Amino acid sequence: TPEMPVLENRAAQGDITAPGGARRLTGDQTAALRDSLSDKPAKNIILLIGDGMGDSEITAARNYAEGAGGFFKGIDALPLTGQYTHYALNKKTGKPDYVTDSAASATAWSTGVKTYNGALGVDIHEKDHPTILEMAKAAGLATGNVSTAELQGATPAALVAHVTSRKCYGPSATSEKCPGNALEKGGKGSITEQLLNARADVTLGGGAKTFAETATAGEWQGKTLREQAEARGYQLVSDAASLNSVTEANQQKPLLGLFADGNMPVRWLGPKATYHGNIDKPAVTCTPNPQRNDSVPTLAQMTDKAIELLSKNEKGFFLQVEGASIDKQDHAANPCGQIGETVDLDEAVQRALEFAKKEGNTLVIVTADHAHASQIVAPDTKAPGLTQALNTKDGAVMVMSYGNSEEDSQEHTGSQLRIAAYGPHAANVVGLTDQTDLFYTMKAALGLK
Amino acid sequence: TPEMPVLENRAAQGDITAPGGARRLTGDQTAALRDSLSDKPAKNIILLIGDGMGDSEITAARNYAEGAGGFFKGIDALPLTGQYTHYALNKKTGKPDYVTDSAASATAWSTGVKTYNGALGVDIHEKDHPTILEMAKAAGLATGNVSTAELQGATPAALVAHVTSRKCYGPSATSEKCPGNALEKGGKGSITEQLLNARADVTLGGGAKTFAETATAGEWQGKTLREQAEARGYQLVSDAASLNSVTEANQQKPLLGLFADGNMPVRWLGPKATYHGNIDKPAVTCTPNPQRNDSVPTLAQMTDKAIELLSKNEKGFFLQVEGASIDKQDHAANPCGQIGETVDLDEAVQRALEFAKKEGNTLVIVTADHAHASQIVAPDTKAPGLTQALNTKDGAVMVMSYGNSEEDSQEHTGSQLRIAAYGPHAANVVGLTDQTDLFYTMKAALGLK
Ligand SMILES: [Mg+2]
Ligand SMILES: [Mg+2]
Ligand SMILES: [Zn+2]
Ligand SMILES: [Zn+2]
Ligand SMILES: [Zn+2]
Ligand SMILES: [Zn+2]
Repeated sequence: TPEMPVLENRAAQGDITAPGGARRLTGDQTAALRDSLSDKPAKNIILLIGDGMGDSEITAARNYAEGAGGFFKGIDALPLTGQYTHYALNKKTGKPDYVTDSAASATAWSTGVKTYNGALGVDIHEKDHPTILEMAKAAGLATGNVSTAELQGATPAALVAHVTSRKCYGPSATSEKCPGNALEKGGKGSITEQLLNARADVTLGGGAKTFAETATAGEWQGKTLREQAEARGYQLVSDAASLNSVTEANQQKPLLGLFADGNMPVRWLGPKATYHGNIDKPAVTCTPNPQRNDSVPTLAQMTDKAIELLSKNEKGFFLQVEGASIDKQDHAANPCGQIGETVDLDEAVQRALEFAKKEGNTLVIVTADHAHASQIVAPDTKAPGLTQALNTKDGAVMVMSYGNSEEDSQEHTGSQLRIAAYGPHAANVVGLTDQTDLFYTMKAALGLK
Repeated sequence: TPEMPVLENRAAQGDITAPGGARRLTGDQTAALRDSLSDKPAKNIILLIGDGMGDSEITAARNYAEGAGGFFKGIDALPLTGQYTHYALNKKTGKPDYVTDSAASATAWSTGVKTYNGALGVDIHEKDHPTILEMAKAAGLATGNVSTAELQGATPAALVAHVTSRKCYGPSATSEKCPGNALEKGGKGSITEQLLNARADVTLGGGAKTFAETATAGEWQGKTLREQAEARGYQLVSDAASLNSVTEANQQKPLLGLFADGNMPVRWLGPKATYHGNIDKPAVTCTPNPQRNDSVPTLAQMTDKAIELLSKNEKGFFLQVEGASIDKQDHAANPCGQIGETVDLDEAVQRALEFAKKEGNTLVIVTADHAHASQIVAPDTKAPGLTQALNTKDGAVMVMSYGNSEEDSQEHTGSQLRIAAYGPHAANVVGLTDQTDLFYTMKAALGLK
């Protein structure tokens, strides 16, 4: 009966004030960890990318939603853990750029090669490098791309696009900023155009706006990218009902789920951070965004569906799921939105684990692209940046700060962060690794090449 | 039998700009991990603590001394890794206290009970709790307490003293700050007074200042803590020369090495971070401190001496080695000093893993008490706080930020951080755990009853 265990419960065992009451462990883990090491080939693989979700991020959400003594059933239930570096490179000098953006990190794990901030699917000499998704498709395995942001956004765009700037969303952008990728200029195409070319069996997210653009060149010139997709044989679903009415999704009739003109709506409403907020304003208690909707699929729903549709492929599948606004709300200095996103991710990760655990030959990895702004500080903190007091589950008050920018947004940060995994080859995240290592871990795991 | 290996080389394999160049791994870890798992009895415990050495504090130091593709021979060499929560308790209410102080955190691993920010060896009801050093010794083991700060500083004090306030260094303060702990008021003594009543085989570090303090009661009244020390049977040593002449360290000849009246010297020097310090001031290169001396033992040396003397004991031993000034320099918003202290510790961890790897039954643990202020930002960042640009091993510039306080120092942070281990029972630091588990783990590993 060999089965590989998942953390069924690492919430503080008892009375937080009593001796041993905060212990998350009830005994020796040597044996359970041994039961975790399996180098058998992984048939399927699921990568959960919490965008910007560093260790500070993870702690802040658990404290609020689960309380300090709590435990996320998803994000925290993964047995194997370590810390991987995610620095980028300077295009000019080729030297490390300690703090990456969204495009670069994505490139290095989807391709295995370090690039410069802003690059998608190419290195610093602008040479295209095949992405793991493209290689999985090549090897005949099913492929999935799911996110809560514009599909043209860095994280998901990286699995199917090769452009010198992440900013080249569709024709109009590409033409101007990536004339080398410009269709009407002999180039591969815009992010959106390349997305349509990659033909992943399952792709769900937002950013419908761009699909309203028309091609400057090629076969579907004058027609929109949406009109194209249909002509290309894609099944377009725009809401939860239609999303779940999907019986099959494959290379014949590929699914394209566009559930918003841009990024899908945030889960929790809350005010932004303010200068001297934890003192000059009362504690905040996030509340559900009424726009989240019954017509809008949630993260764990799209995730669930994609596994439902991809599990048909008898050879196996590669799926990426991205909790997109965690990072978007960290720049936004809106703790509530940042946290809601982490909770949402947690639920998707549970769905992943429920399946993986049952199937027995899957590799699930949950991690982030880079660390961010938010910092948990004392209640009476007097800081120069943005700060907000919040009423945690613990019925206590946690204060969060953002102190890495006087301008518009709060920047990403370069600290090394957590990466955890469960399943075949999960042993490859333990200890200190590098974000590119991940590409190889996924590669060898699937048995590619 | 395949006796536990240490992560030989996690540094980048080749040319970071090249595909797979930035990789850290060379194969599948599964098997190396399998020989790392041992539920056998740990004979000695060496615990290295970097005060305020979170993963950010760690990444920067690496980038600086080793370059991004770099690798810390000791710090990064620890095969088993995890993340662990270290919140404190609000005394009056019992509810969690997200950002802790060095005092509350230390007690958590030293006694396995969550207290309130300031306490030492006592709970929220001010009740005492036997410490790990007290249990090890009482079971027969040789014990050692080493640090770079005054020995009455929180991290080292928590192993030997039980008091409501860290401030109660010696007689004077205890009397007016910790009355019930005051010798006159029938208490067990000041921190330093208790340190003496404790009698650890080996005690090294600074703090000499409070030892001039003279007693107000007890069988050593009117006599200074130093006069008492000698009188009680201790052997004092103020420099490296005499520390090396010490061929014994036992219960009826304990060692007390006071290397400074206050905190020992920090390794490197440098300018403190300033407003727009990255934009207005030139980059920096840390200056090795001329005044550290060849007469003042280094952290690595103290560790080395400690282990030699502590190993003559057939029963086994428990040692705690502390990287004190990382927190102090992090508070001081002085990158270079913070960084140099993170390197100094790396050396000690090396010496520890050295003895350990050869010994075959030493559980080596390397972690921090809580997270800190420092954050790695883009070199072009306009931030609200203190920023400093550095000239790294990569021959590139790294920019550090400190913006969580408008007051005197940069605050601690409440993020969850790394915990790495090596040897029998190391499996217990993987995954999410709470800092108090460390107590229970160390106790079980050793076999204390
Ligand atoms: Mg993203
Ligand atoms: Mg300390
Ligand atoms: Zn990002
Ligand atoms: Zn971002
Ligand atoms: Zn501390
Ligand atoms: Zn401190």
